[PDB]
Amino acid sequence: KGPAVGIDLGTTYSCVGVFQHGKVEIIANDQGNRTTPSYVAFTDTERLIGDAAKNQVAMNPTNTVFDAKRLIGRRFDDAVVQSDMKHWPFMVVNDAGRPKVQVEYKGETKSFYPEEVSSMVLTKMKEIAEAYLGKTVTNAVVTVPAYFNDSQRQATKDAGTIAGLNVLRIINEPTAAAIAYGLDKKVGAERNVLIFDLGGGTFDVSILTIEDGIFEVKSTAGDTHLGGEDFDNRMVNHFIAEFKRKHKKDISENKRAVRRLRTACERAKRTLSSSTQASIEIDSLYEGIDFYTSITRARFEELNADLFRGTLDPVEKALRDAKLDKSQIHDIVLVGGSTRIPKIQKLLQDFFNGKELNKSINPDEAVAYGAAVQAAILSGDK
Ligand SMILES: [Cl-]
Ligand code: NA
Repeated sequence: KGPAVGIDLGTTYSCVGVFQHGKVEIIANDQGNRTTPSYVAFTDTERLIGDAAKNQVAMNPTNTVFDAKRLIGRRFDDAVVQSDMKHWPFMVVNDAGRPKVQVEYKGETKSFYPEEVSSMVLTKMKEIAEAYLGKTVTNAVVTVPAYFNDSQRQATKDAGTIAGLNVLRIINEPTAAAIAYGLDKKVGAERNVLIFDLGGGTFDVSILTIEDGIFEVKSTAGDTHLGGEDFDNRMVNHFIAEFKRKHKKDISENKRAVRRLRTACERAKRTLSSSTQASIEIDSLYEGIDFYTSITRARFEELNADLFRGTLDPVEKALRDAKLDKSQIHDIVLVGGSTRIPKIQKLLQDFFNGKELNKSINPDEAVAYGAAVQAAILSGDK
């Protein structure tokens, strides 16, 4: 056996790390990207996984599957499946009580249990790991949300097995982010760690208590339908309105245009985490009309002000449920790229009366980082 890897199998993005020579290397994919969209797409000729899949969603919406994590371990009758299905452009069918995403692939109707979709994303993670390492990768730590029940964890293990991984352990994502920061290396009294996990699509606030390297999930809160994508969306609508004033065209119903605007907004959001201005640079957005514009950080925050403020409600709920005062949190760990947003960091630090956030590990890589650490331990190489 070679190096074991850690895999953040995320709702919208996935990430793989390897602990080598005393450090975690986050492994860039075949596109040079350190995270990989949790997307699989099926075309007339191929199965696309990750960036290729995400990049052609607007071209192929009904055969581009994402959010499999929302289905994994669930039954068709589940109210969550029923509700979510209402907003996916791919089909979800009932196979004798279990949901299957149904797509066209090489012109055939094909259906996949959620864990089959997820195994594909895990197969990608395994491949980019082997490409990077130049060695076989069999052993993996795979992460899941702390709220996952037995069915959801077993279904995630099933995904690993399908991908040919020996899944050393299913570990909670908040726990992974804590391990990444070495918060379980600590010796002594219980520490309460709030993981503020604002991903692309989901917002999770978890409070863990860690004592003697042992994790307890105290409470979980959040919004399963709030993420960075919601902020992108407020910019989309804003820029849709701007495009309409400047060009007197409404791009709303053009899915490709909206998608490329969305992508530009997603990059702008990212840019705006380090700079006060970001451009939207879209050649031929709509009817060949270019859209070169730009937005300030201030305007971005303004567009999203209620949603940013709203992230504090689950923090308060998590704290209520954990029976902890905000002052009893020892560590706030930021997970998810949206947590790089200066305004969110300021709202969070403000709520926590100035407390500095654990944010030194790329919030998007923190879970895989921790998973890679744990993998190296579970395989006996740390
Ligand atoms: Cl994600
Ligand atoms: Na993310």
